[PDB]
Amino acid sequence: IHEGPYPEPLVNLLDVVYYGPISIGTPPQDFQVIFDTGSANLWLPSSKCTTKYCLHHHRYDSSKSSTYEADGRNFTIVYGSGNVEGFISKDVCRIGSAKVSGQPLGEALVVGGESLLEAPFDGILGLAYPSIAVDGVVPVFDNMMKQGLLGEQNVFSVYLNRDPSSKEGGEVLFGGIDHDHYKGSITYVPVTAKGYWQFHVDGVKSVSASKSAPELLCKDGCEAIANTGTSLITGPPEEVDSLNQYLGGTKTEGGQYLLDCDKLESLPNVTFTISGKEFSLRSKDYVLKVNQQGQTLCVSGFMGLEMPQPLWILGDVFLGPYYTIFDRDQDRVGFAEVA
Repeated sequence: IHEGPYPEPLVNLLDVVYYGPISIGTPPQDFQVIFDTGSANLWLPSSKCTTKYCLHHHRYDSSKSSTYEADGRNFTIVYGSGNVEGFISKDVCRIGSAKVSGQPLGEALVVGGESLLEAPFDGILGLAYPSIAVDGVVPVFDNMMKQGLLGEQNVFSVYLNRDPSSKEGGEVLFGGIDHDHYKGSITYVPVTAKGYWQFHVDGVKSVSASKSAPELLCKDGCEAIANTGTSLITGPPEEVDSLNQYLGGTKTEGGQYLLDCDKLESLPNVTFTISGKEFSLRSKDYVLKVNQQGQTLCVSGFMGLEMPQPLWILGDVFLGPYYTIFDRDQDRVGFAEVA
C-alpha cells in the first residue's frame, strides 16, 4: 500500500493483497502483515488504540511482553484515504524461525478510514531501504542483516501464487533464492535509487491484433519500483491513459480503468523491457475480474498514479508471473519466470 495521499480508487483490492504471519514479544503475540517492498516501516495496531480498525484487528500489548522496551517517539504515515499515527516501541520480532531482537515497531494509536478498514491483515512489514523509514524505525530486514540471521546471504525472494483455487498464496524466503520456484535464468537489474526497490526500465509496449500500430511507451526509458504491497501496476497518468485506451478501457474513477467483460478474448500482451529482456504480461495476468456493488467488473491491471517524479509501480500484477529476488548484498533486483 503505497505511502502518500491519492484519489480513492473505484475498486478496493485490500482483499487480494498478499500477507503473512509474524509474532512479536515474549511470549509471542501473533499478527498478519503485508510483506511490503514498497515501504520500510513495521507497524501494528496497539492495544492502546480504540478506533474501529484497531478493535477489529489483533493488537500488540506491550504490558504482556517481557522483552518489550519503551521508546515513545511519535510517528505518522499516510496511505491515500487513510493514515496511521502512533508511537514507537521495541520488542522481539519473530519471522518464521528467525528471532530479531530489539526490533522497532510502530504501535498504531489511530488508523485510517474505510480504505484500510477492510484489511484482512493487521499491519505492514516494510522491506524497502532505510532511507524511507520513519524516524526511529530500523527496518526488519536491516536488523536481520545486522544480527547475522541470514547466514551471509543478504537477499530475500518473493513468489506469489495467483491461483485462487490453491491453498498457498506464495512465500517470502529470507536469506535464500529457491530455484524450485523458477525456471530459466535470473535477470538482474541494478537499484538506481536506494529507497524503494527502484530500477530503470527500457520500454513498455503492446501490439494489438486489431490495431494497425503498436503502443509504444516509456520510449526514452523510465524508472520503476518493485512493490509487493500494491496490487495493480501504476504508472504516469498520461502513459497509462494511453495504454488503457489502446486496450479498450474506460476510465472511472480513481485512476482505474474498466474493460468490457465480453471483449477480453483477444487482448494483447503488455511487455516491459528490463536489462534488455522482455517481460511480457498476458491479459490473463493483467485483467482483474472483481465483484462490486453486486456488479461483475473487469478491471485493468494498469492504473494512473501521479508521483512527485514519474515512476512505474510494478505491483502484484507484474510480480505474479515472476520470481523476484531483492538483493541487499549487491543492491540489485532479480526476475525469473515463475515455476
